[PDB]
Amino acid sequence: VEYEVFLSFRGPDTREQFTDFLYQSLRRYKIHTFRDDDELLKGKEIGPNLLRAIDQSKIYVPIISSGYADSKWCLMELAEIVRRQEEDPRRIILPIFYMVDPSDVRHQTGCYKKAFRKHANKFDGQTIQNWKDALKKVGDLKGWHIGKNDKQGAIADKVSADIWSHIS
Amino acid sequence: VEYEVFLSFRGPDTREQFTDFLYQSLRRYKIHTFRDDDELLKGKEIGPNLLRAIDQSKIYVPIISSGYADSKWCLMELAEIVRRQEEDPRRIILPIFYMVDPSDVRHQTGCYKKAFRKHANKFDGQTIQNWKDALKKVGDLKGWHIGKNDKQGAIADKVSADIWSHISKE
Ligand SMILES: [Co+2]
Repeated sequence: VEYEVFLSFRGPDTREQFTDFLYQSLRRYKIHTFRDDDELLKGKEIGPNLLRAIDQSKIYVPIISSGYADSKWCLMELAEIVRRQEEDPRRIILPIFYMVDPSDVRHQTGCYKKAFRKHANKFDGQTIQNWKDALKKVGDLKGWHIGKNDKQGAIADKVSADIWSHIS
Repeated sequence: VEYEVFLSFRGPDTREQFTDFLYQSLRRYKIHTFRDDDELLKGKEIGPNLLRAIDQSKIYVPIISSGYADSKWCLMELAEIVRRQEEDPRRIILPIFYMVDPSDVRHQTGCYKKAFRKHANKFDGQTIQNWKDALKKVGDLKGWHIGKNDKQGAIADKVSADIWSHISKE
């Protein structure tokens, strides 16, 4: 019933690949997991699911792909994920760097440059900054890189086992 | 006065780069840290240091560079580190992927192919395989990647802080 793990991801990048594989593995462990899909969430899920999940989950998994900063929902959620961990350092953030160099996540360079250029047309400096600070923070945490040669199912198994053993 | 952190690394690859910076940061926290350099150990240091440190340290940091598997000492030590954490999983292993794809560490491909080709001239299959299994096990753990665009002092600082939090929570 109570949520344990919170997946933050860019739908179009990973919803069918790693994110889904990780979701499946977590269920095999009966870990109650929320999928923060930036495109497919429903209106009656905001309260009963989203806020509760983000409130209850003690483990957050940002699956950060090349299109992650293109989505304002992703950035908004990462910032909130970061804030909540800072309030309650017992909470853990476990980044997955999906087919991006962690350097680009850390400095918002490469594929992320144009996202932030775009957002700066609509949002103020403090909002943009908060979003960059969250990517830097999380980009600097230990995690798993996923590259073109990885067996994503094996990584998913490693990640879910690690999560399961901690949850005890 | 026990060792707390055990650094495993390929000397010629990282001695002057990230390994030193992490050592310096750890030292700023006054964290007692052993440098398992594959070239510069002394014999009086095998007992009262190396073995003491590998025994006492509850955090192992394998800094895995492209020349890591070229060194039999590195491979041997990784296998030991991996054996010790399985024996006592309060211990943790924190891999640094220094200018290598984690993919390659995980599957011992790319730069690591020829290394294992060469060791197979002198060691039997069981021995080679135990070494491959160590790299795979460690390559599959959460850790930090370092690339050419990274500011390694920044990363050293973040690893130090993480290590420090963990030591303190105990
Ligand atoms: Co001390």
